[PDB]
Amino acid sequence: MAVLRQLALLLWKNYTLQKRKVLVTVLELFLPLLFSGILIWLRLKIQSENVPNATIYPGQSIQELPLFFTFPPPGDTWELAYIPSHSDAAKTVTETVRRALVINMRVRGFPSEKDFEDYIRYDNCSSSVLAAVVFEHPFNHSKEPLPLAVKYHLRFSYTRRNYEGWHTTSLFPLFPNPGPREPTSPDGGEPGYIREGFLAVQHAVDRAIMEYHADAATRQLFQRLTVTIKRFPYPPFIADPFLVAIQYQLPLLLLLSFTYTALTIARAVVQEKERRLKEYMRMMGLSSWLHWSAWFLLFFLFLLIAASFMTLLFCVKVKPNVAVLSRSDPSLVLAFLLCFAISTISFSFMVSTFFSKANMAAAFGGFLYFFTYIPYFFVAPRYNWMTLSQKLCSCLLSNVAMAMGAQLIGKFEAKGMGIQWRDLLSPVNVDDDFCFGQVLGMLLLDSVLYGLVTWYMEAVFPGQFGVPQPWYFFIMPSYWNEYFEAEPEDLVAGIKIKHLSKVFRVGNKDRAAVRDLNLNLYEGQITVLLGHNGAGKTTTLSMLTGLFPPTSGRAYISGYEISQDMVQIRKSLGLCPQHDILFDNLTVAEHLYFYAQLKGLSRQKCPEEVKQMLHIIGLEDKWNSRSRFLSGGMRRKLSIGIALIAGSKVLILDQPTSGMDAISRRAIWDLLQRQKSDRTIVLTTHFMDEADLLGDRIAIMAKGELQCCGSSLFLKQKYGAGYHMTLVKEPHCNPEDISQLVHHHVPNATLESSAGAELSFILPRESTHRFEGLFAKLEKKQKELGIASFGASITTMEEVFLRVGKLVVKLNTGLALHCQQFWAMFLKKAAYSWREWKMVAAQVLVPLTCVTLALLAINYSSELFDDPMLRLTLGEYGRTVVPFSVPGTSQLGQQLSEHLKDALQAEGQEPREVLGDLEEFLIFRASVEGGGFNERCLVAASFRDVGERTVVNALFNNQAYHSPATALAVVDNLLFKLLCGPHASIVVSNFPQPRSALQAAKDQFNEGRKGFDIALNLLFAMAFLASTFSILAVSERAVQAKHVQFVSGVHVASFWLSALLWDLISFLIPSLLLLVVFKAFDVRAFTRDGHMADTLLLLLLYGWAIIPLMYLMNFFFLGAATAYTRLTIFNILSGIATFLMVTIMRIPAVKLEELSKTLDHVFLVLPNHCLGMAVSSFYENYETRRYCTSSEVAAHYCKKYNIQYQENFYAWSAPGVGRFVASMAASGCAYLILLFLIETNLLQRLLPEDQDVADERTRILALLHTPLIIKELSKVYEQRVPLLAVDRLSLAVQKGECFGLLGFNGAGKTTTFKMLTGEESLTSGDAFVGGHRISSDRIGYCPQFDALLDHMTGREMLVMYARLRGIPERHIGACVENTLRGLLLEPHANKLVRTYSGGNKRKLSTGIALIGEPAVIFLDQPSTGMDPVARRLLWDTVARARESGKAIIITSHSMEECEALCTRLAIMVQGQFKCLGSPQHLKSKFGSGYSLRAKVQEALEEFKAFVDLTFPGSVLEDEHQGMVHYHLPWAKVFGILEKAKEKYGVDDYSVSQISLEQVFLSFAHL
Ligand SMILES: Nc1ncnc2c1ncn2[C@@H]1O[C@H](COP(=O)(O)OP(=O)(O)OP(=O)(O)O)[C@@H](O)[C@H]1O
Ligand SMILES: Nc1ncnc2c1ncn2[C@@H]1O[C@H](COP(=O)(O)OP(=O)(O)OP(=O)(O)O)[C@@H](O)[C@H]1O
Ligand SMILES: *[C@@H]1O[C@H](CO)[C@@H](O)[C@H](O)[C@H]1NC(C)=O
Ligand SMILES: *[C@@H]1O[C@H](CO)[C@@H](O)[C@H](O)[C@H]1NC(C)=O
Ligand SMILES: [Mg+2]
Ligand SMILES: [Mg+2]
Repeated sequence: MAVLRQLALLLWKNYTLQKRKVLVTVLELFLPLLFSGILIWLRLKIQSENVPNATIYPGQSIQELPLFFTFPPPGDTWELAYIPSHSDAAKTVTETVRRALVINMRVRGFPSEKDFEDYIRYDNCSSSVLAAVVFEHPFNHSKEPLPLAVKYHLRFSYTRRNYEGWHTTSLFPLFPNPGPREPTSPDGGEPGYIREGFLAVQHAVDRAIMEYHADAATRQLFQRLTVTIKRFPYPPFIADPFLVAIQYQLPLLLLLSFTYTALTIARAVVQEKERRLKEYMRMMGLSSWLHWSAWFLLFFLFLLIAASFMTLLFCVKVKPNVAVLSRSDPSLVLAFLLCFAISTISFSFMVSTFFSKANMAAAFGGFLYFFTYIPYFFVAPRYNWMTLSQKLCSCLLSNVAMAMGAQLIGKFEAKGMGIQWRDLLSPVNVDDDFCFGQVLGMLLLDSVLYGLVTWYMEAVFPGQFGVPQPWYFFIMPSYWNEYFEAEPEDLVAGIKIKHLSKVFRVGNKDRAAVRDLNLNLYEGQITVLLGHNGAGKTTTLSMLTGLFPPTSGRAYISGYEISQDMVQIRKSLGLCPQHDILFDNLTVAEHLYFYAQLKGLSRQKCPEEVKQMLHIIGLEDKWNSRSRFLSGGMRRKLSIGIALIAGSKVLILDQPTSGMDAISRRAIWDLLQRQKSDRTIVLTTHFMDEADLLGDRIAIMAKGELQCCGSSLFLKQKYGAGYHMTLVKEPHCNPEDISQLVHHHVPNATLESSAGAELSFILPRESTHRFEGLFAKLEKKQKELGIASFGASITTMEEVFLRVGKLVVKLNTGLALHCQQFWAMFLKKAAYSWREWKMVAAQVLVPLTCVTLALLAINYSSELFDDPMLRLTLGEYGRTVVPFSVPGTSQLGQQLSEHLKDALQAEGQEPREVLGDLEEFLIFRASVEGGGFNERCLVAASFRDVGERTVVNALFNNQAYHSPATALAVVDNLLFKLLCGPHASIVVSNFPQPRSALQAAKDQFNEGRKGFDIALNLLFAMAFLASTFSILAVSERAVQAKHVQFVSGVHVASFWLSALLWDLISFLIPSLLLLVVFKAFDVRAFTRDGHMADTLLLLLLYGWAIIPLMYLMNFFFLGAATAYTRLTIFNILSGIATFLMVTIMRIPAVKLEELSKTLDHVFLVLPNHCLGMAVSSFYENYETRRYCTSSEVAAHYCKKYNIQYQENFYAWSAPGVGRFVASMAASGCAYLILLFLIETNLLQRLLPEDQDVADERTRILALLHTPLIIKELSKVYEQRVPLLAVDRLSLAVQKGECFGLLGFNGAGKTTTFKMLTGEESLTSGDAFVGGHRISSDRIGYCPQFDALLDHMTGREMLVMYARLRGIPERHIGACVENTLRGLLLEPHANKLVRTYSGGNKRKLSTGIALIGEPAVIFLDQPSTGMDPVARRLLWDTVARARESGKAIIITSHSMEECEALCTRLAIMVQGQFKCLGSPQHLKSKFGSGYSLRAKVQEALEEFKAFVDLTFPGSVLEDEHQGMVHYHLPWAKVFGILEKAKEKYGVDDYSVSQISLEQVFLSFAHL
């Protein structure tokens, strides 16, 4: 029941996410209609004729040869032959035949048929033979007589001889058009059969047989009757030349409308597992088959609306009874489209499981969809030769199975009835056995076949974020030291780690991340894991939670062996990652509700729980606000809320409180204290008071190995000595002054590190007596040496970490500046094709296999074979009916009709007397029966007499090919039977002659579709190649690595021209690899006289005109993968769709050619259309020029009909590419201009507060040496409820200073930096940096969130910014080493900044903002994920950069740096300042410069008595069950605690001058 209660949850989530992008949804829901509207518009344009009256034809006469064979061929006379030559009968028959055909002819003779075939194809005196009678009889010893039952062939020519062959491969034309097959020519048609004298010779031989058998009765017979042949009259019809036009590319219009959802599904499924959003929901509890179901139900509704709109505008009558698919029962069309939609969803699901990156999934799942359709180019021509097995074997691809259904829809449509639910098992004609149900069967078998592949790949090859399974997973039935403390035996071990390890694949050396871990974490207490930046701590936690498998070892979360069955562990797991994983466009209460329901919590008690969590975390006013906005410190709060909601037995937190203010860290600490009773908790943290306040056992990792493990006291009394003391010096101070005094008073002590203004000391316990003197000595003389805010404590935790770690120039400008900024960007872009070589592979191979498989299917479909033998008899068609009439009541007419009646019934046919004027009966039945009349009535007879002489008409249905011969054979059969015995028949066959070798080398015309196919398969390749030039340009702006580059001062021309130049170089390679292909296949129009350069010019000119456009179009998008799949469809609409429409709309048969001019003039502004038409015209012009020049015999024919070719190849006139070249050349310039006009913002114009805060608003309002000036600055975010983020924020900073700018979470800091730099827009304010105003018109920038290029390494990212700011090439190695070494990045100097750590990216992002020595510097939380050792080096760098006169404005949350390197603090809340002045000013506000902090109900209450009766006037606050904090109103308070510990029950204490954090907390209740 939970499964159905969770499927509804997933569906609700998908519906909510879709509801908030309606423009995108409506847009992509009506893209499939721009391909099916082409047809519904063409159907209004093209019109019918409706011929009203029937068509009649006159008879012929087959007594003699046509009036063309009386003239002998040039050179000799006509020649005749017979195959059995060793028999006298076979010669005496042919002699009679020769006499009958009264011309000059000569006979021959051969010993077999093989000799005749060779003489035809291996000689030159041949090719004058007329026919060749072949008798199929054994014929012993030249004395055998002709049997009663004779049969023979007639070998006629292979070419149309009487001014395509004989079509003996089929009985009906493949695709028939309405009206008579040959409207004129009342003598037959395409195979002729009367022009070539087939009927004449056949009748002569049929009479020769009778003259041989009787010779006396046959003369008396053939003196009173003659046989003549007529044609059926055709009924009235309508003309409508529509279906014939759109028949070859109906499948290409059905595929090209589902293509978009095909390449949307593939990347929408992959970029939500590349984003770690699938592993996250699986970790929190989610069945993997409830996700596929949600995806399927999401993507089936779209294709159900689209498949209904297509069915709607495939059946509605636009004009009375005219609609597309004029009669096809819309139900079955809809069923076909649904059966295609299911399959094209399953195919995308299967494809998406081969890729792990959304870019390659989008670039290779839109290509595989079309790649699956290519083998139809080899099936369409040779469809009449395949077998049913070979037709079902090629239906295993869904696109081919759709193509061979869209073919039958046309074939059934242009015949009669169409598609009707009662023909699912009956083929079209009597020649192919292929039903329509066999298409729907394979289209539904393919879905299952693809599902069985997506079920296996998703389980054995999970990619980069899953934990795999063995290759046989379906077989089993269960699928369906002395630094280390001594472990406690009073607890239960939750997690047990044993010899765990992990090795990565950097370079070729197998560097290790974790190595041989051993640990045990117990239930009911918190274990804190410490370490520096890059020593496990996330590889361990990502391996305990199943994000990727261990290299070796094992671990037992609850006895479950994480590598064996983690599906049981993930029932009670709950975690928060280092970088949050949230849904944009999904509010906060929605997030909490969804993730409480997912885990299992009941629906009754959910809302109160969500309210409790919203109150706890602190997100109250941010309720129902989208996660995309938030702040930066609220993201972590929401993540923690999600992690703790619904309860969990195992909590795994990875840096939870990183980026929050203190007032909320305390609340998080309190909750974690209250929720550790009966669960295990694992923490990784970088604040060293957190690891002491809330921690029962602590572990520290050096470089993948465990250093120490134990409680918080055993560790302190092993590494420190006795105590600690810290100081903060003033500007004019010297360390030796303090050091010598300390040595003279306290001998044994060692300075730790003077990291800025810290200058700390370490003292042992053996010198505890000499404390008061040294304390008073510095108490009295604070001002002399400049010590502000001194403090002392007892061996804090921050020192144990240090002990463990230690134990183991004139800048370029002018020309040389631009020549350097250009080279830097050129290398930045070029190093992107070296690191992701999959993209360059897709750029070089995709455009090539689409052309080498279209030139391969053009050579293949251009060959003829043999014209097999056909048996000309009724009975090849089935059970036909054969009407006849005998009007005239005369003898010899009924005694023939009775023979006709009996012979057919013996054959198996059905006669039908009419008695009533055969012609009108035929016309009426042909109009009432419909299209089924052509399959059951094919011959007829009428026995009429004219003046004592009988005339036998032999009608034939010309809708079939071989009807005349069949009719004449039926007549001659009964004629032979009349005068001989009833067992006497004649059987005739065609079997034409074979083609020779000399006559098979004519091949003059080749235009046909041979240029159209090349130009179409080039467009389908350049649609995919040309979309890859916007991937880097979008992914470099989504990360906001472009905003920092422009802040650092890159000229726009330098940014864009180098990108254009590298893209042109990258585009040149396929344009040079296409020439090799055109040479290999010997395509003449692009290989001959000088056209090799003219083709490359076309390709390079298209590459010049599309590349600037793919830069303009990239401004819409925010994602790199979701821009490929929309630019690809933009390149198809403006390409193939229009080219396909214009080619159809210029056929002579359809009477609309003039409109294809006013459309072709509009489509010139589209750069994809121009290339296709240019290639097509270049191909057509070469052929029409090579034909009107070969000989004068064709030169006059060319001007007979005005073939109209060009000699220039570049003229303006039609068959010359002048205007296409002009329009492609004038588009690149018009796009570069428009891009440079938009990149330079030229198309953009087209209350009693504190006194000190109020004084700054006047000192600047009532300045040449000030780098930065802010006055009356404001910012409002309008969201139907305006939110004021900045309120007048007036202030000014001078040189050599360090402004503080503190605040709470979400107050104003980042949104201030944005306006200062230029990211966001201004409203009612002004400011000046470096003097020059920013409201109208050398600074560094370290943004809050890392904006780095993942394909570059650490040192290259620094070299780029060294080049962007002068720094001559000579003096650059020193300037890079000084920044890598002085920031502790030497180990990671060149390691591809994509595999860096959480803090190893903050180090680099800070090092970028300081290299080059800029004037102003904007730091924005520079140190969040940095450990103490590196956080101290950051302070040294910031101080040494400020002592050299540079304005600096940091923005941080920790306080020990805000007092170690700051000079003018400012606490701002709700978007306005509340205090300014030096930190000493703030601290000496209300005096009482003494504080305390102890650490241990009854014990604390008793220990409060001592400090209450000893320190009256206490204002104590903020206790943490031991952390009672005292703000007393120096050697007189440290000496007190020299005996009050034995009877006070404490272990540590810190007494110091008043804390800055207390001043900060004083503003809390506001
Ligand atoms: N996908 C990866 N490919 C190659 N090496 C990696 C990959 N991920 C991490 N590493 C390396 O393995 C080591 C593991 O570091 P890890 O990220 O676990 O440290 P961390 O504790 O998360 O750092 P921080 O304290 O900043 O959070 C790092 O030195 C890192 O360089
Ligand atoms: N793009 C935006 N659209 C609408 N509102 C926003 C946007 N960005 C921030 N806000 C809102 O305006 C306020 C300003 O947030 P700001 O960026 O100053 O937070 P912050 O002080 O940088 O947080 P932290 O210092 O913890 O990172 C926030 O409370 C936030 O809710
Ligand atoms: C072609 O035929 C002629 C006579 O018809 C003959 O003289 C000539 O040799 C033949 N060609 C060849 C190559 O033998
Ligand atoms: C003569 O023809 C018959 C066929 O009727 C055949 O069986 C026989 O072999 C032939 N005679 C000889 C000598 O082969
Ligand atoms: Mg980490
Ligand atoms: Mg911020």
